[PDB]
Amino acid sequence: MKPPQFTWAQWFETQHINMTSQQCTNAMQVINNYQRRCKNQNTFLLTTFANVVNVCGNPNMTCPSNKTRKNCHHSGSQVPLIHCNLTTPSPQNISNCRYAQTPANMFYIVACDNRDQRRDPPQYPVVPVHLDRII
Repeated sequence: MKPPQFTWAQWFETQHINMTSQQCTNAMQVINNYQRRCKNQNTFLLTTFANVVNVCGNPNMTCPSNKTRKNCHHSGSQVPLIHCNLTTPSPQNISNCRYAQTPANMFYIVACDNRDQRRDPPQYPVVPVHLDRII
């Protein structure tokens, strides 16, 4: 579920690339305030958006999440990341949700697609739209 003002690529960048704080509880407030609920888990890749776009250029592979999709690509190398896990759910006041954080170095598989014709910049014809899995 993504807010209407975001294209899938912009939402991917907001959820998985732009960690606004090195603390999960603070970083997650952005995502949660946009989604209007506390995400149970979320992974932030400590890499650049451009680096992910390059991964879209790697060979196509089956998405481990949706075995019916073939628009996934393997990162090739490990990247540092931070996984946030909800420790304190608060369905009445989402700004009070608290998260644990786990640093790691792993590979990732991303799904890519053609850019949003009207709203995504022409600079990147192919963009990441879903973080399918970290291995």
